[PDB]
Amino acid sequence: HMESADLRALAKHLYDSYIKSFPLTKAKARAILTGKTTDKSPFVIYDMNSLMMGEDKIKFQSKEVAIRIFQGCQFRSVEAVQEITEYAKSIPGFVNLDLNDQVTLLKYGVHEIIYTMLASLMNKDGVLISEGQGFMTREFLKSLRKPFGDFMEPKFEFAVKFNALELDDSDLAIFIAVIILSGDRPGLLNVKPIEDIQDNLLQALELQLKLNHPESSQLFAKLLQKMTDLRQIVTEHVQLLQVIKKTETDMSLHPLLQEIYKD
Amino acid sequence: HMESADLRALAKHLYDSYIKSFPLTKAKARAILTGKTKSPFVIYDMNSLMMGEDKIKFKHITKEVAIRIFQGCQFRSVEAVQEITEYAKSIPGFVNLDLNDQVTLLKYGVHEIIYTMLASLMNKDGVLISEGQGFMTREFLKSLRKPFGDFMEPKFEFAVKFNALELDDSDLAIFIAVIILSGDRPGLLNVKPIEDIQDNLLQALELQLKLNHPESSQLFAKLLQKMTDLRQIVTEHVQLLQVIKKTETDMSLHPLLQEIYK
Ligand SMILES: O=C(O)c1ccc(-c2nn(C(=O)c3c(Cl)cccc3C(F)(F)F)c3ccc(Cl)cc23)c(OCc2ccccc2)c1
Ligand SMILES: O=C(O)c1ccc(-c2nn(C(=O)c3c(Cl)cccc3C(F)(F)F)c3ccc(Cl)cc23)c(OCc2ccccc2)c1
Repeated sequence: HMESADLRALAKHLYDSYIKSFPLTKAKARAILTGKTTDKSPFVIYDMNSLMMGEDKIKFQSKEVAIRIFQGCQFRSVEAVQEITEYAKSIPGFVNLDLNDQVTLLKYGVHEIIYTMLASLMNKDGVLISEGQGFMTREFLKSLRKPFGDFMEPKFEFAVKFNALELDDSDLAIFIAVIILSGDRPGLLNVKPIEDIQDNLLQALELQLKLNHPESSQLFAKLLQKMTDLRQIVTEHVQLLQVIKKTETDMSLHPLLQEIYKD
Repeated sequence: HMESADLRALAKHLYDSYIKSFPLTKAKARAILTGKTKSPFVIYDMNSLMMGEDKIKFKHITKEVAIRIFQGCQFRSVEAVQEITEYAKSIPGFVNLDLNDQVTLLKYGVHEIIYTMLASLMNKDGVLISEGQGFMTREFLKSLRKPFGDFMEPKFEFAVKFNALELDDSDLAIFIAVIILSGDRPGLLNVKPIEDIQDNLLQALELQLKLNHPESSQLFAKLLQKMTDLRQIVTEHVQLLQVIKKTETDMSLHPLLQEIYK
């Protein structure tokens, strides 16, 4: 049990690190998605022709479109892992944990966080890409061939439901921290100090949601229930990736991701 | 939304019905398991199973041993379904829901609730059966042949972790109600009143845990996380059943029995 002032201080700390760690915040993604701004309008990729113009317009190849787009998602997921790793080190107590457990917490946590933060970039019609300079439609992603089309759509299915909670970045900063400090990850050596940190973070989250969303009934519980789903959604993802990996030979996985998916 | 007085009234309402609905409470089960109550009859191997079904005549195991015990678990689960169904009717607002939604909520909820309440009857060493008159050891269940041994042990693995929360019956009564009133069951027609009731139940559970376990930090959060496991555990359970159905040919019952257990 912490005191209110300590819990608000912890919320403010985590929000600050989150802003420092993640280049594209949910506040900026929503500004882009809502538009009504000449300067932040994305280029929209909705078919083959617009994808080609996008590579010349947005900028920042011998392969089939579905693979090209897959490698774009994995390239960006690897960067996400790096950004999450940097954020986690700022969580008070994280770097003090047993080093193997730091690895284990990141190993089982990054996917759940990527899904969570991917929602920030999504609405029911598509997803921001290339730091918000681009927008790729859900339809175009869903129409990709073989197993790639159905591989993309579940990320959207989760996001629409998650976005209905209407969390902002200051809420997400603590929620992401709670996910990382999960004491039930397989193979953890010292569960107790991880749970002590999470209890502080859960207390921090509970008060943050009560202050930021005072009219949102049992948002804390509903958000914890979302952390339930993610576990199975991540399971379905990893299953699909392994099946695709066997069929598709022109699919490479970044060694960082390769190691994460081992057991 | 709700007032403290209303949340306590709802907690006590649910506790009273919980006691009426289920034959063997957790409080009574713990007294038996700890040896602090007539020793229950112990089934620890093949021969003691025979003596118990001849002396007690356990209604679920009245063919191969592993299949006999497997189907006994189904018989009791079917009884549990009716007990949970009757309990659900005592949840304020439940009987007023659309009839199809009551059916849907019960259909997709009973598995999670049976697992939850099975923990009340279990310790790391075994499980109470026949309203506590019997105790079947974990070791004997785990050692059953082919997939049946592997079918039993996950239930103990879950139960041991769940029991570490040290919930009592007054906590479980609300928790079970929260599970039933889940707004994400496939095919629900009117989600809004289901979530409205669950929100009331969540408030009652939260206050119940703070009053009943004032020293248990974030027990509310930890218990909601257990509803994580339950979802995945039930899915692996159904996958485990399908493997048995295809693999095992000695599972055949009378077609009427298959319908009852369908
Ligand atoms: O910016 C960001 O923060 C971001 C985080 C995630 C994705 C993204 N990953 N992804 C995956 O499948 C995936 C996940 Cl979730 C986790 C781990 C590994 C993988 C992978 F290795 F398998 F790749 C997606 C599937 C569908 C969609 Cl729509 C998005 C993702 C992301 O795509 C941006 C993007 C979209 C379209 C084209 C190019 C780039 C961005
Ligand atoms: O009294 C009670 O409250 C009770 C609730 C559950 C069981 C029990 N079910 N079970 C299942 O597999 C199962 C579950 Cl969890 C959920 C849904 C459907 C099924 C099923 F339909 F597939 F059956 C078990 C597996 C292993 C064990 Cl040890 C117990 C259970 C119960 O066994 C009593 C018993 C123990 C040993 C032999 C015979 C009977 C009692």
